[PDB]
This record gives sequence, structure tokens and C-alpha cells, in this order.
Amino acid sequence: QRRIRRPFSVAEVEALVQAVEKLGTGRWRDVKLCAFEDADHRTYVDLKDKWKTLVHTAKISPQQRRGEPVPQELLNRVLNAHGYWTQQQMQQLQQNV
Repeated sequence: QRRIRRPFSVAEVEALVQAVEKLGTGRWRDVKLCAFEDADHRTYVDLKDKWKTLVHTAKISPQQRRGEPVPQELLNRVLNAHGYWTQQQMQQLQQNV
């Protein structure tokens, strides 16, 4: 059958992103169960690349319907998002947003 046990994947992670984008901390749980892909943790930027693209590929529309100039927005939003979580300190050091 060659069937591989895969209940979740990057696709599901998408929704998980919309959920953690508020009470995030460091996509630790995301990278762990992203898709059994980075469950071993490769690199901070490596995972950052797969994550930043995971969202940019969603509906960010980096083409602007014009062309392909310089997709910097995806970088500014990815670093802002993560930095926000940590710099947010959970707002109350609790998951109770």
C-alpha cells in the first residue's frame, strides 16, 4: 500500500497559524507537528523560511497583481509576528488571551 500515516500536514498548519498568530510564542508546537517534517528542528531561519512561505503562500498575494518586484512584506510580517509573540510575553504570562 505504501500508505504513510499522516493525519496532519502543512495544510492544517495554516489554520493553526491563524490561531497562534494571537497567542503565539515561537511556533514550537507548529514546527513539532507541522507535518513530521521539522519535528526534529533543523534551524531557526530554516524553519522561519518554511513558515514565512507557509503564510506568504496562503493569500498574502505578494504579486500585487502587478508583477514580482521585491517581496519584503512577507519578511516584515514574519519577523514582526514572531518578535511580537516573544515581546508580547503572552500579555499575562498565560494562554488566557
